[PDB]
Amino acid sequence: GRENLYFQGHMLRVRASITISPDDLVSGEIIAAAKPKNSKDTGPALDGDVPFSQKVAVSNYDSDGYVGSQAVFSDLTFAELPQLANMNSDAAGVNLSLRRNGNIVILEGRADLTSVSDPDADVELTVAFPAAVTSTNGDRIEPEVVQWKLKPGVVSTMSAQARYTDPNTRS
Repeated sequence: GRENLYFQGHMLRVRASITISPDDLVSGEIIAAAKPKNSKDTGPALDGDVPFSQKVAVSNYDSDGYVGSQAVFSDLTFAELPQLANMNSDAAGVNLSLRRNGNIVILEGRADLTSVSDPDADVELTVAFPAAVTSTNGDRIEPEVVQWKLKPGVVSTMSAQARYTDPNTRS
């Protein structure tokens, strides 16, 4: 009992790719993958016992020689996103905040991973929406799909604004 059990990642991949529908319905997948290093690990696990765990399948990720965990969620709603983000944050160390501005949604996020111990860390966010982006601060591939490359050592802010029909239809 009690061995030197602390492992840095070193070339870890975090890819969050989520797709949100204007129906206030959100779905997607968050992959946090790290290199094994020790045989006890089949995939460093996400800690996310959320109230909607039935709507998010967190499972072990084993691909590319990376082992980690992935959270694959579907049929979630706008309110569930912050709570979802909690689990994500356990392996991310970043902050995400979504808010509605009338009937358009603003997504605010900041990733400060300056203090990361690994230069080969790659944190990547991809948001796909079958709507249309009004304003974003990141790299839009499509007018409805935006991606952010969060790099270690540096700080990056991520913002995405798009129009999505509010369930209450407020403003």
